[PDB]
Amino acid sequence: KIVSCRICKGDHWTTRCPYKDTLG
Ligand SMILES: [Zn+2]
Repeated sequence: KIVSCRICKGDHWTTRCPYKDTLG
């Protein structure tokens, strides 16, 4: 449908986000 990140809301899911440092 529509791809939207959950960390920066760019152009890529939350998995392929260039800032998935939210792993901890
Ligand atoms: Zn992102």
